[PDB]
Amino acid sequence: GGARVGYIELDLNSGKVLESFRPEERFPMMSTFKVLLCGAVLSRIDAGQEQLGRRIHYSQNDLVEYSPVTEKHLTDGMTVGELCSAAITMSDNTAANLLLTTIGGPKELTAFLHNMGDHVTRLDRWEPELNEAIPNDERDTTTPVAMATTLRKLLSGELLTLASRQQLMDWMEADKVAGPLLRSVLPAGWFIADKSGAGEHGSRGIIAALGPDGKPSRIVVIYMTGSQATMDERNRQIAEIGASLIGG
Repeated sequence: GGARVGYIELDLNSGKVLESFRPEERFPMMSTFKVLLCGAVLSRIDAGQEQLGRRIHYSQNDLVEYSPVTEKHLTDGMTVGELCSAAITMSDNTAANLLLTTIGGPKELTAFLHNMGDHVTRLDRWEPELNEAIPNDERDTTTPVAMATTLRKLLSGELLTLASRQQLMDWMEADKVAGPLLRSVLPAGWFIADKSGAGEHGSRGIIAALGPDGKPSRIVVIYMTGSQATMDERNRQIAEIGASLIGG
């Protein structure tokens, strides 16, 4: 439906690319960036520059649209760990902004990425503006291969400590708001750890570590933008691309 689609699948062990389509074209990251964000936070924790338990007190004025978890803790605040859980598992937008604030914002997330060897992925804006997805706008974009390689480094490389690696995987495993995507076509008993995104201009995307027997063995990154299709159809389209990668 006019969609520009890009995807890649990696073997998690070897890092070998198994299949790709437009892997080096830029797509709006949308909420998929929230995994990289918590990656940067976990890296700071590893370095002793941040604590998982540090409580962040925020006010009504910090709340942006779609903050299902953060809107419930204006009185007592939330820990860095809780915010990352909210950002990843619920796609909480205020949580994402609060975490960006802790690391120094989008430029620092981008710097984090640069420093781990990702010179492609860039965050420029905050929630909700980063979801604008203006055609050919390079702000807040990644490529399928850059995202997949970065996800793989975060989840299986020695970039994060064992504890942080597993914490990041655990948050993604607990994703609550990606049901109509890869989860809808996954065989029973399969492990999936994912993060989805939706943006303007018919943009939709998902990043995932997944595999049979309750263990991940594959990285899958799928982005689309420019789609004329309804949300249900966009969901099915990603799901179908995913089912093809998992199957074939």
